[PDB]
Amino acid sequence: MFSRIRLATPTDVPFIHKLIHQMAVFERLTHLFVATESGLASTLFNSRPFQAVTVFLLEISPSPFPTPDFTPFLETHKVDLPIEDPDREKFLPDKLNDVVVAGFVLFFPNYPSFLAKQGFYIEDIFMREPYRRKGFGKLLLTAVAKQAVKLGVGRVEWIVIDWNVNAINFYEQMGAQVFKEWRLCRLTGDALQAIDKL
Amino acid sequence: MFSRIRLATPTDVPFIHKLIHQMAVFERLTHLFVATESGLASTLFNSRPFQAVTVFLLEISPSPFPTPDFTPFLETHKVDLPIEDPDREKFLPDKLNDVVVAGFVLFFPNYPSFLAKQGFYIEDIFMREPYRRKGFGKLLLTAVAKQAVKLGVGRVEWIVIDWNVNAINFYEQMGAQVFKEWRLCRLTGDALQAIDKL
Ligand SMILES: CC(=O)SCCNC(=O)CCNC(=O)[C@H](O)C(C)(C)COP(=O)(O)OP(=O)(O)OC[C@H]1O[C@@H](n2cnc3c(N)ncnc32)[C@H](O)[C@@H]1OP(=O)(O)O
Ligand SMILES: CC(=O)SCCNC(=O)CCNC(=O)[C@H](O)C(C)(C)COP(=O)(O)OP(=O)(O)OC[C@H]1O[C@@H](n2cnc3c(N)ncnc32)[C@H](O)[C@@H]1OP(=O)(O)O
Ligand SMILES: [Ca+2]
Ligand SMILES: [Ca+2]
Ligand SMILES: [Ca+2]
Repeated sequence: MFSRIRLATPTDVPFIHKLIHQMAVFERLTHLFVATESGLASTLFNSRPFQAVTVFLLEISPSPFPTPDFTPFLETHKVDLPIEDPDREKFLPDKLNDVVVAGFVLFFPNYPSFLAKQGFYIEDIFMREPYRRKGFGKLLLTAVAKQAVKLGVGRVEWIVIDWNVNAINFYEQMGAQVFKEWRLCRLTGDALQAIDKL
Repeated sequence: MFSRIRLATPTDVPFIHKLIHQMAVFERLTHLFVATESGLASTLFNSRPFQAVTVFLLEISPSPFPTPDFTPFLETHKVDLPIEDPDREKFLPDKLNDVVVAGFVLFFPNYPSFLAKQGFYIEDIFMREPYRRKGFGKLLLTAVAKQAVKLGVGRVEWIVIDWNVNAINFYEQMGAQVFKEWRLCRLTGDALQAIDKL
């Protein structure tokens, strides 16, 4: 079984939208979800890949995939027993070919200022449920890491909520340092508007 | 006293460099500090202000300051006592004017994907020690917030380490939500290089 990691283009926004929604449901944050296709198309592609928000999609096929600062990551391995994907038809870029979008990673440049250089921050990493625990999720993280090297990015960072012990353990196994003694701070859209009123 | 918040340009790199170093010393992370003037100049200005890494400087004068997309935030207040700055001469953009760089805030676009829209992430906010607890630090945070509104950015976020009770309390008082149940994750430059091999 074969996989491909590629940059997302505007025609992928339906898939991104659906993946983000699935993530919100999984994380119990559906009430915060206001994203739309028009919204995503309106904001995801205002800069070059890797200059700002950037998305890799991971696609799977039983067949080999046929062939700017980027070439798609190809990889192949075995899976023990057959995948059962109820949402398969919702994740088909081209309805002819047996290529399914199984997950994504959404990231952007951050700036660890002690290094005086850009890093990458991973906002989202998500494998659809039928495709978890088969070695695909590590390919997504590895893709971001390898890309970072290719562009001389110094560091890759993200956060995780401590109820998500499975993701914590995944990250540990991937060789990530995990620092619990940080707190996430936020001025919401409403907090900002209130501050603006001064 | 009079204050001004403005965008940093390349000629400010010495001040930024020194402020970052002061922050590293304060945070007990000097061993991670590898930033140089050439490094900062090489990375801080490869994109338009607000498209990527962006820096505001806060400057203070006993005299009023000189009369697209950004205009400097001016403000005037009173200080209970005269300020004693031992490093004054290291933070003078011009030398003609009695204008001193007292702090900065370094931030960039993030992407809260449930909003399908950019936010701002504040990496660093720092007032030099002579200038703390006099109402200047809030002007820095307010500048980022007001700018976010002006550009229709949805959210402003950052993290804080839980030994830093003073900063935690500052943020709370500024109306920020503070979520302790998150952990910071990191693949270092060495972790990446290791992932790149094999
Ligand atoms: C909240 C935030 O800000 S960040 C986190 C965002 N949310 C998430 O990522 C969780 C969403 N739910 C999911 O299940 C995620 O899609 C995933 C990525 C964790 C799914 O798992 P995958 O990534 O496919 O795991 P993958 O198989 O690549 O794991 C790589 C290897 O690490 C190891 N590993 C995986 N999970 C674990 C675990 N829980 N404990 C220990 N080792 C593990 C295994 O050796 C695995 O190889 P395997 O295929 O033989 O199991
Ligand atoms: C994202 C990051 O970089 S996080 C970690 C680094 N950030 C830091 O803030 C730590 C660096 N060390 C410092 O001392 C910082 O320069 C600062 C920002 C805390 C300096 O303080 P300032 O920001 O100048 O404080 P400022 O005078 O603006 O305070 C504004 C209001 O906030 C509140 N406040 C300020 N400090 C505190 C405090 N220690 N406890 C409670 N409330 C406070 C008060 O209401 C204050 O008004 P008041 O003094 O009349 O009560
Ligand atoms: Ca996320
Ligand atoms: Ca910082
Ligand atoms: Ca924590």
